[PDB]
Amino acid sequence: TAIFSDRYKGQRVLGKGSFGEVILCKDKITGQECAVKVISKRQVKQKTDKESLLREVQLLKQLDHPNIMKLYEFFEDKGYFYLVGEVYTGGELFDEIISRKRFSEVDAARIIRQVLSGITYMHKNKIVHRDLKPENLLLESKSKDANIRIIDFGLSTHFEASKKMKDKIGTAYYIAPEVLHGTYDEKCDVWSTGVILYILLSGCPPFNGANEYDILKKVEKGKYTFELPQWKKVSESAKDLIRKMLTYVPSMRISARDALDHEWIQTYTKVPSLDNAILNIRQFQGTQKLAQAALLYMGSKLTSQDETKELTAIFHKMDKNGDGQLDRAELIEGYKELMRMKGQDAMLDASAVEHEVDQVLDAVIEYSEFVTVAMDRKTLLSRERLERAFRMFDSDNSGKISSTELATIFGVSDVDSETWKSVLSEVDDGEVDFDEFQQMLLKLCGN
Ligand SMILES: NCCNc1cc(-c2ccnc(Nc3cccc(Cl)c3)n2)ccn1
Ligand SMILES: [Ca+2]
Repeated sequence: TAIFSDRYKGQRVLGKGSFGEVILCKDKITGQECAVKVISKRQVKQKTDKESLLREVQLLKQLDHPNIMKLYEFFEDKGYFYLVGEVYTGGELFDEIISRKRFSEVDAARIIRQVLSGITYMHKNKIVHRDLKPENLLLESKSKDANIRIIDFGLSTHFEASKKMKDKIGTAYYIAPEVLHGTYDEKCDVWSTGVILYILLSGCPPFNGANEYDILKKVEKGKYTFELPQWKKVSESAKDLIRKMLTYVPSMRISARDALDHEWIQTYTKVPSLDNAILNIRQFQGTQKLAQAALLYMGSKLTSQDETKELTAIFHKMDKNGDGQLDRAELIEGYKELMRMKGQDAMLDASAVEHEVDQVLDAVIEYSEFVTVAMDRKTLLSRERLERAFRMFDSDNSGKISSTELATIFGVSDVDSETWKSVLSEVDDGEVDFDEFQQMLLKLCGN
């Protein structure tokens, strides 16, 4: 079997996916850039056997559609699966919609026509997504209007979904009811697209709640309404397509193919701006991103504390003199031992570790000072994301967030109401600043 590291080298971390981290890699010969999703075998269980996974991979490598991410290669070692595909720099669909000033049904129809084209094509080839959500809709290029590429098509069938809340943020809104009860088919992707279409034209999820379970209850009942002021300026054909896409019984629900032939798609692809919808998508995107940043900040604080004591124990055993000092070569041997114990970090090969240790050695010799800098390079990346997400959420630049906004944020993060309210009283008038918010998250993860 071919080795991944011998062909590719890690350049930069693009982001965190559903089943693992996504790394920007470069071919060592041709120089071609690629986005590699690294799935850890220990953190992700396989729903299918080895031969069923290789057959789907082989089929996915031969598929080609302008609204589907291209899977180029597939590698596997003792503890990881590497899914190598094309790179896209346009960002997530909803991040582009919150930046523009005007957004109409013509833009919404042009978006959904692309999503339905990719889905129709993948359904004809017997591939189901199941976890279709705005985060999986990436724009091919950095433009106001760009080509949409759907990511992670077919992975759900072969990999078990994470139970960790940091990986489940913004999934409950889009999941089809039949997926929750076990019996589902490709029609679950039409439902998910119907939910995204509902959010594009109103900025509010059709099935909403104060927490993950309340949302899943609404989805399971399957009842929703077009009873919000913003729906008065939307066409009846757009409402008709949503009704056909959000039909409870999958056999009665419209197909992805028939959804392209619908009057709304045919009329609006061949109109007033929805201002209320843009404001609500801005608020929605800002709320989802602060909740994720909060969960990733708490996770990074626990991860750094685990690695701080582990790396201190590794350096203490290597220190023979007991003076507390080590050589540059010894620090590398200890850092390589940390990845040898917890597994390869998504730090692909030994060359990335020597440079990562050199970057710390240049900044910071006592190994106590090296431990602080080495570990702060991981925490300050998540803390900068937290402050940036807080600043973005704080759209009126008041410097604070209300108690109602905290309840909404902690609701999306799935932190019980009595737990955060108690933690606020320990640190701190119905509102908190960034430092107070950060202090609440630290107290919510044993600090
Ligand atoms: N079908 C192969 C699945 N691999 C895959 C590829 C990508 C993937 C594909 C293209 N670009 C980027 N960059 C990126 C990553 C996170 C956030 C943002 Cl806004 C961009 N990731 C994301 C998730 N999974
Ligand atoms: Ca504010």
